Parts: sequence; C-alpha cells; structure tokens
Amino acid sequence: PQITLWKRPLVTIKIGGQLKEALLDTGADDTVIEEMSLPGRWKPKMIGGIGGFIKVRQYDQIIIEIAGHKAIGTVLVGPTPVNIIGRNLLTQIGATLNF
Amino acid sequence: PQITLWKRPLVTIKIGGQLKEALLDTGADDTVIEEMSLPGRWKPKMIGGIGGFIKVRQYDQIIIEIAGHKAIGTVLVGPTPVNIIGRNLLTQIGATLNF
Ligand SMILES: COc1ccc(S(=O)(=O)N(CC(C)C)C[C@@H](O)[C@H](C[C@]23C[C@H]4C[C@H](C[C@H](C4)C2)C3)NC(=O)O[C@H]2CO[C@H]3OCC[C@H]32)cc1
Ligand SMILES: [Cl-]
Ligand SMILES: [Cl-]
Ligand code: NA
Repeated sequence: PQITLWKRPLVTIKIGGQLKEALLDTGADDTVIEEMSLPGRWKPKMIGGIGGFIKVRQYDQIIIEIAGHKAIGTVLVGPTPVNIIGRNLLTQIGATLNF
Repeated sequence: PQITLWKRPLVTIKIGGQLKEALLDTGADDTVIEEMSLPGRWKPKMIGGIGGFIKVRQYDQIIIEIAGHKAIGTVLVGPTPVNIIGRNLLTQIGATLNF
C-alpha cells in the first residue's frame, strides 16, 4: 500500500497471538510493543528518545504479522502507550519512504 | 527519492542559513530540532516522547529546506537526541510510506 502521512501511519499487527494497532515509525531503530508476555528468554535494555530513557525487555526471534506481511526479528517490550514498528521490522516488509 | 530503512533515514536540512543533519521520522507528529536561534516569537509547547514530557519552543512559519525540498512550517526547538523531521513537514515535501 501507499500510506499518506496526513495522519499517524497506524496498521494492524499480530504478535503473540494478539491483534494490536501499531505505528510504522521510521525514526525508531527497533520495534517496541506495550507490556505483554512473549515466550522465550529476554534480556534488559535501555532505549532513549525525547524525554530520556525507558527500560525494556529484549526478546529475539519473534514473529510478527504487520498489515498482512510476516516478519521476524527482535522485539522490545516495555511501557509505551503506543506500539511502534521500527526499522528492524520495516525493512523486512520492504517499506520505503518516498518523495 | 526512494529511501530504504536499513540505516537511519538521515538527510541534510537547511534552516537559518545553516546545514544540519536530521532524521525523517514518521512516528513524530512534529519537527523537533536541537537548540538554535530562530527569528520571531515563540509559543510554549509540551511534547511527549518515549521517556516522558519536555517543554519546547514553538516557532511557526519557519523556512526550512529538507533534502533539497522547500517547506515552510512549525519547528519545535528543545532537547532531542537527534533532529527529527515529523509529519507536519514530511507532508509538505510529499512523503509517503510504501510497501
Ligand atoms: C532503540 O529503539 C528505539 C529508540 C527510541 C524510540 S522513540 O520512540 O523514542 N523515537 C525515537 C526518535 C525520537 C529519535 C521514535 C519517535 O518516532 C517517537 C515515537 C513515539 C512512539 C510512542 C507514541 C508517541 C510518544 C512516544 C511513544 C514516542 C511517539 N516520536 C516522538 O518522539 O514524537 C515527538 C515529536 O512529535 C510528537 O508527536 C509524537 C510525540 C512527539 C523508539 C525505538
Ligand atoms: Cl532484528
Ligand atoms: Cl531492500
Ligand atoms: Na527468543
């Protein structure tokens, strides 16, 4: 699809068996999902943006479905009010910025 | 241009006669730049990032070139980890997300 930026670029994703809405975010290096359980081992990480840093759990090799396209990669889980699909998974679905 | 997301989508901007590097950020509603001097009056704005809320200076109707495309719009000045070009100016340069 071609997604305009007049509004936030929100799509439906499926992760951990759950359907969620998420933001396609080219400024996020990594994908960050609101608090949820995922299977497998994890390790702590700090990520920073406007306002400073938050602590998240890093899960590797997690599959997501993003607007109908399957991808696999690292997912960070932590206290965010909005699910963020970051570059590590945007690349896998062939997303590009065009102008 | 068509910009893939394997690396950060960094571009050169021109604002205040000066060249700076900025990140094209579809998850930002607003454009936020690090401390610099801009002409005219400013207004207060609170914006919320991943780490919490910060006060910024809002300057309206600022001329800015982004990857060679001309925009005239609102620029927020404050402590950001990187200069970010948000949707208010991405729309002016005709950017879309495609996959
Ligand atoms: C290492 O991997 C990551 C490291 C950092 C982030 S980040 O969420 O902090 N951020 C990085 C960027 C600031 C360099 C991504 C941004 O797109 C962030 C994305 C957010 C995702 C989620 C919803 C909302 C607030 C917050 C939580 C940040 C936008 N947007 C943002 O801060 O926008 C501000 C400027 O415009 C305004 O409009 C939106 C908030 C404000 C994500 C993954
Ligand atoms: Cl990854
Ligand atoms: Cl590619
Ligand atoms: Na894992």
